Amino acid sequence: KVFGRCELAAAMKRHGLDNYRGYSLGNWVCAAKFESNFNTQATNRNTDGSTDYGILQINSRWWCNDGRTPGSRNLCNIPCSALLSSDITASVNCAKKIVSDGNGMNAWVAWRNRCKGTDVQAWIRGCRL
Ligand SMILES: O=C(O)c1cc(-n2cc(CO)nn2)cc(C(=O)O)n1
Ligand SMILES: O=C(O)c1cc(-n2cc(CO)nn2)cc(C(=O)O)n1
Ligand SMILES: O=C(O)c1cc(-n2cc(CO)nn2)cc(C(=O)O)n1
Ligand SMILES: O=C(O)c1cc(-n2cc(CO)nn2)cc(C(=O)O)n1
Ligand SMILES: [Cl-]
Ligand SMILES: [Cl-]
Ligand SMILES: [Cl-]
Ligand SMILES: [Cl-]
Ligand SMILES: [Cl-]
Ligand SMILES: [Cl-]
Ligand SMILES: [Eu+3]
Ligand SMILES: [Eu+3]
Ligand code: NA
Ligand code: NA
Repeated sequence: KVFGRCELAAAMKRHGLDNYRGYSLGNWVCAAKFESNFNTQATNRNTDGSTDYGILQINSRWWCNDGRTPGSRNLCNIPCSALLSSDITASVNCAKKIVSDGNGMNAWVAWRNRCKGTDVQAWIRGCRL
C-alpha cells in the first residue's frame, strides 16, 4: 500500500507514534517519506547482506527474521514480511522498540540526514488529526 501523507499521519497517530520518545508526528512522517516513499512494500538490501523492510525500512540484521541474514537477531520477534503489510501495526510496534534503544531516531539514516533539525511539522500541515 502506498499511503497518502495525511493518511499515514493519522495511522501513526492512532498507533501512538505521535510524540513517542519525544518525537513529534512530523518526524515520523518525514522519516517514512524518505525511507520508503510511504510504500509499505518497500525493500532494500544493505551491504552486509541484511535487508530493510516496510514503511520505516526496518533492518533484518537486528529487528526481524527474513531467513537470509545469517548471524542476525530478531529483536521485534516478527517475520520481516509482517513489516510489508498494508496494516502498519507491526512496523509501528517494532519502530517503538528501535527508537527506545538509546539512539532515538538516529537509527534511521534518512531521518538523520533529511529530517533532523528541519521544520518537520510541515509534513502534517493541512491534515485533520
Ligand atoms: O501523490 C501525492 O503527492 C499525494 C498523494 C496523497 N494521497 C492521498 C491518498 C488518499 O486516498 N492517497 N494518496 C496525498 C498527498 C498530500 O497530502 O500531499 N499527496
Ligand atoms: O496534489 C498533490 O498532493 C501533489 C501535486 C504535485 N504536482 C506537481 C505538479 C507539477 O507541477 N502538479 N501537481 C506534486 C506533489 C508532491 O510532490 O507531493 N503533490
Ligand atoms: O543509531 C544508529 O543505529 C546509527 C547511527 C549512526 N550515526 C552516525 C552519526 C554521526 O555521524 N549519528 N548517528 C550511524 C549508524 C549506522 O551506520 O548504522 N547507525
Ligand atoms: O503540497 C503537497 O502536495 C505536498 C507537500 C509536502 N511537503 C513536504 C514538506 C517537507 O519539507 N513540505 N511540504 C509533501 C507532500 C507529500 O509527501 O506527498 N505533498
Ligand atoms: Cl492523505
Ligand atoms: Cl510535527
Ligand atoms: Cl536469518
Ligand atoms: Cl535470497
Ligand atoms: Cl519468522
Ligand atoms: Cl532521543
Ligand atoms: Eu503531495
Ligand atoms: Eu545503525
Ligand atoms: Na505535532
Ligand atoms: Na519471527
